Amino acid sequence: ELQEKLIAVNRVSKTVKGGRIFSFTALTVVGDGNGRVGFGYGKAREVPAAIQKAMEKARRNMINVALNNGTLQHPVKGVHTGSRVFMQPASEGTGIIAGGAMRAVLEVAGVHNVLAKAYGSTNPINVVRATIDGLENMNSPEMVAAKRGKSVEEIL
RNA sequence: AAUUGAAGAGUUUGAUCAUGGCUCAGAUUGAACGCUGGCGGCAGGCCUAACACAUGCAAGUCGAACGGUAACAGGAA
Ligand SMILES: [K+]
Ligand SMILES: [K+]
Ligand SMILES: [Mg+2]
Ligand SMILES: [Mg+2]
Repeated sequence: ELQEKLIAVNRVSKTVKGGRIFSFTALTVVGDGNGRVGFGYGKAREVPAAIQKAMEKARRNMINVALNNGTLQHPVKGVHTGSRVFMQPASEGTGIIAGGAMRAVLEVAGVHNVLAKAYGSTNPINVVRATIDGLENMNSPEMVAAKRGKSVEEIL
């Protein structure tokens, strides 16, 4: 049901009296390929435990995306920290034209055709947050019609 | 029918986020070099010395403008 993807594993370190203590971090995303997506970030002493913590957090933090037949509704911009991303709907057969971190998010969410570009910092943790922030704020003609007090047909 | 279009990665720190340069993956060429080399089609071939040039060839034609006859070819001797 849920597609899981491991985006990045990093080794971090803190210093103590006896020397350095290493640990690992894991960044993952989960999604149902139909408009739901979440990301999790886990820390542990061993890689497998870090990944399992991340998968566990991701499943509890999914948001909803209003997709339009495997693509976006309109161009969107997302921002988080140094990361600025841009995404655009594309025609069928285009595929996912996106960088590695944006690709994992877009794919587990069910986006099949999209043109994307990451500006600024490409740190994966912040690119994922910016991507999901762009998808979560995307509007559909339904909600645009509702808030404006108009029918969908007068919108399109 | 004739705008179907947009990917990142490495490297500063014990580790982090940012900033910021450097480096890489692409496409291209009147190319050159190294190794190698079967055939065909279409194109392309002094980018440097507007340096100096042997030899041959690259502009003639008209006798229906004209006086003519060097030919050679006939007509006449
Ligand atoms: K270095
Ligand atoms: K850089
Ligand atoms: Mg930058
Ligand atoms: Mg020349």
